Amino acid sequence: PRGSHMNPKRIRALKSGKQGDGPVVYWMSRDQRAEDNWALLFSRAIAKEANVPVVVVFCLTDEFLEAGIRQYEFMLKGLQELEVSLSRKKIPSFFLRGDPGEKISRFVKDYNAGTLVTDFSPLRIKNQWIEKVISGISIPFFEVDAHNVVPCWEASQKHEYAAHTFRPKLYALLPEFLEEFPELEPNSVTPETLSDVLETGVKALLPERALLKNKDPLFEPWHFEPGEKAAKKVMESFIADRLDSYGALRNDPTKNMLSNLSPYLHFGQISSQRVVLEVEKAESNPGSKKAFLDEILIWKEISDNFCYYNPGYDGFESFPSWAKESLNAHRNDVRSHIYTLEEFEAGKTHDPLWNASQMELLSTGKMHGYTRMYWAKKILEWSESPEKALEIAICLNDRYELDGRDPNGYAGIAWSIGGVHDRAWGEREVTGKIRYMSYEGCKRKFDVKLYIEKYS
DNA sequence: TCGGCTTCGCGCA
DNA sequence: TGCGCGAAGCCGAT
Ligand SMILES: Cc1cc2nc3c(=O)[nH]c(=O)nc-3n(C[C@H](O)[C@H](O)[C@H](O)COP(=O)(O)OP(=O)(O)OC[C@H]3O[C@@H](n4cnc5c(N)ncnc54)[C@H](O)[C@@H]3O)c2cc1C
Repeated sequence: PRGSHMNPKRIRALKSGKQGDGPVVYWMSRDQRAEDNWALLFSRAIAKEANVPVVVVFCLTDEFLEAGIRQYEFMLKGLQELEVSLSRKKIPSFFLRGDPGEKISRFVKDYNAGTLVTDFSPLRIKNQWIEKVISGISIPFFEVDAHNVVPCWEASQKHEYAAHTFRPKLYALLPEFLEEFPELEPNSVTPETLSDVLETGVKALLPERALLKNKDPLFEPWHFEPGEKAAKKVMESFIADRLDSYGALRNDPTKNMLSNLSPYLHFGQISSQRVVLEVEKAESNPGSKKAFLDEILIWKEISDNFCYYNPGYDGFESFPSWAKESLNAHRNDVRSHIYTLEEFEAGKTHDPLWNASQMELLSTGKMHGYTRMYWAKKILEWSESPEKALEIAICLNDRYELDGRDPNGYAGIAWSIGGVHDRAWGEREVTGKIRYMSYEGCKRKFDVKLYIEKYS
């Protein structure tokens, strides 16, 4: 569909049809940004070829009721900033409320749209909406991967067992799919309040707020400023100050040596391709660049691969055969501790290290990457069943992580509990052959006491 | 039919 | 802290 700096492998057709004489509609769901967005860039190119304007539509669903105010405010503030950014480029943005399968189909007919484009997400609920829209529209429907550097359907045609099998496939396609982004051209032709939906949503989620003993909210909203501009500042400071020591200190939660980009990456407020572009050009420690590029390229995009080819990604069925046989054999082992969902959520376990990891999650909304493995693994050790641990870990991860409800969350929890993208280890009680992590193992790798005291 | 597995624990400089 | 080894099942290059 036209374009010079435009790889057609990034786009794929979801429904054929006659191209109408109306504007091109970019159904924005996962990549909530204006810059470095192929889906918006593909939409603009199609609109330019048909001499029609491009418009952006965003449907706010009832899914926010399953999470907290921390995610709702982070997303909505960025949407307000994005609204002004698209206005400066003469691109109007429409915000609907309701079921996307019903609202997008009504919007496509009332607005007389000619072409429908959306960004890619391997989540189950995104696929259900697409099927409902396909059955309710008669215009062409395209789908652009704006979240991965190499399109998810292109990087592999099957579920990848581990990273060392997916790594050569991804890095071979980098010289083709790693490139600069063209500027978003403004519109030539021109043709609900987000402040009201913020107040309405906040009031709804107020009774479910995480509070301390004295009714004070646990969440500290100053650690991450939401928005496209604020995302770029974080990436700049990571390259300048932290990328040099990332390789040595990534597994030390006492040092803030991570990139902190996951909240922005999840909501799409910054493109992972942009970060990789800048990281590649940066002159820093060769070991740290390789370690960082491995996380944001290999392990990020294999989480999309995991969820795209396994629709039961959030279930015990998705675990490999050896892990399922190992976890089943130990179902009758006596657990040294059994905690309920309520006890885990309030950080009332016997392990001060686990409790502190939970307190980082409750208060900041971003648990450290190393402690997240220890966090989910201990849930498996102190729960009734592998199913209950998966359910509890997914519940606490989506409710409280800013980067939650993400394919990284499900694949990461799958790695911790079911050994997805991992291998077998020493046979143990309860967890079987799943990789084990101990408090004493953390003590020799980082100052565990300093971490505990920072979060009570 | 081997070789090596993100993110392991453990003994030893 | 940094390093080598143990302990485990399997993909994939042949
Ligand atoms: C049990 C568990 C739950 C997690 N929950 C989430 C989640 O809800 N949402 C989320 O985005 N990530 C989650 N992570 C993945 C990973 O821990 C986060 O990407 C990271 O901790 C966020 O901090 P950062 O962006 O500064 O990390 P960095 O070290 O700076 O990583 C750079 C980027 O690489 C990607 N990445 C890094 N580590 C991983 C990983 N292990 N798996 C997949 N991608 C990775 C992310 O996009 C991340 O932003 C989870 C991991 C585990 C083990």
